[PDB]
Amino acid sequence: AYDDLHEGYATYTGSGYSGGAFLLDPIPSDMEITAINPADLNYGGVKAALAGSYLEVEGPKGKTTVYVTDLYPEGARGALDLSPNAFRKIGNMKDGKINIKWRVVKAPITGNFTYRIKEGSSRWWAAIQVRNHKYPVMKMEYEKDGKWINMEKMDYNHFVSTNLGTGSLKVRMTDIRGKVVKDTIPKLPESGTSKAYTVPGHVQFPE
Amino acid sequence: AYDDLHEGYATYTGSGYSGGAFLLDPIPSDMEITAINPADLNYGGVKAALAGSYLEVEGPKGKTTVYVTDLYPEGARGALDLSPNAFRKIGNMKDGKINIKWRVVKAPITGNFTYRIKEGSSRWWAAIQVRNHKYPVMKMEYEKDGKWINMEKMDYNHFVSTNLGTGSLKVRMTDIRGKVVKDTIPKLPESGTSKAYTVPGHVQFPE
Ligand SMILES: OC[C@H]1O[C@@H](O[C@H]2[C@H](O)[C@@H](O)[C@H](O[C@H]3[C@H](O)[C@@H](O)[C@H](O[C@H]4[C@H](O)[C@@H](O)[C@H](O)O[C@@H]4CO)O[C@@H]3CO)O[C@@H]2CO)[C@H](O)[C@@H](O)[C@@H]1O
Repeated sequence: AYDDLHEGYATYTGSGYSGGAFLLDPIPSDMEITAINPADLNYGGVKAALAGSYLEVEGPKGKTTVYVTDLYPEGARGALDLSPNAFRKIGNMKDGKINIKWRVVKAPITGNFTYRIKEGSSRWWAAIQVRNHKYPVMKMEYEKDGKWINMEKMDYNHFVSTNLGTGSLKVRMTDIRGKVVKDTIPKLPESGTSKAYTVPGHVQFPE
Repeated sequence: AYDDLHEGYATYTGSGYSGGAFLLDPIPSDMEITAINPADLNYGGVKAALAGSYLEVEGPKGKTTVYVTDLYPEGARGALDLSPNAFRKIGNMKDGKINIKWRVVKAPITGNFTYRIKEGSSRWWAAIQVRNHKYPVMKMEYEKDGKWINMEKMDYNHFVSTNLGTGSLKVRMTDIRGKVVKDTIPKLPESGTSKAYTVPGHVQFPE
């Protein structure tokens, strides 16, 4: 995050803008993105640890920054699958593969987290995704009865729990650096949400 | 051995015609029903094992048959909480509690199972209830990729699984006698269904 380094290879793909595994839609068509190998994605034993992170990637021709929107299933350790507009900046498009170096960097964003409540969520079971986060989200907990409960991060880039209780939810997020922030999310319905929805958050990870 | 009676105590109550734990509503008011204590309800480590079963109950003044619609949360082992139209037939209501002996009997019904697919159910997660069954439903399994998958019975008298797959769902049910029957339910919804729905079945337990 502050400092980090990875060696590997990039190729390029047209997928990941819609229907990517991390459910980060919609992604603007001009956005520089990448899919990420499973080993590096699940950093620290957390599924989709690096989902929605940003990477600076260096190729033979220069450097660029990409947003991580999708899983790269066949990728070895260190391997990335870039969007054409990113690959173009750091490599020769006449090559189908290039040597790269990359690192998690701070998100080029502004403002606070946004939360996405997956359809089917309720007090009984909920999947909560964090968006617009400056650094990878390693951990998400919510308070219930004076105790802090850990949520499992899923392959689809949402933190899940059961019996979260009623009322608004106090949550806290931990980034890849170990930085902790806290926030409150509106209450979950008694019955599974007919549709997914976003809710504005009020914190951000530190610079 | 064969078909033992269970000794216990009965009380009476007007609840269970509506809002019963087993979600068997609506129950017509002329029906003889009972709530049942949790130990006897959860026969075989299976939650709501006796839900929607029928019991013959003998009290000091006679015998009658009742439909099990609800849980008797505070009930001791052996205990039943009957509807008063049932209770009156076997005991004197001026006494609050009576000595009984009871046993599961074949349901006085006809026709096939009727399935109820709980609101919220999809191919991702489904809760499927069996109604109109001649004997307690101890087991429900569905087929996927040529394998049979056990579905956990819940306190609310539905069998539950996840990732049930696509296409029509081949299911099999097992009763308290060990009898197995097989049926087919049409494909589950693409995503969470906002209302519970009904699927008339095409099989019944033998007898
Ligand atoms: O038991 C008490 C209580 O429970 C209620 O039923 C709950 C279940 O307890 C709960 O586990 C169930 O959770 C489902 C959920 O409905 C689905 O929406 C969700 O589907 C996910 C899927 O898991 C993902 O992999 C996929 O990618 O996305 C979808 C969603 O977008 O999966 C979970 C898995 O269990 O939800 C039920 C609530 O409707 C009963 O209704 C209630 O009567 C009981 O009192």
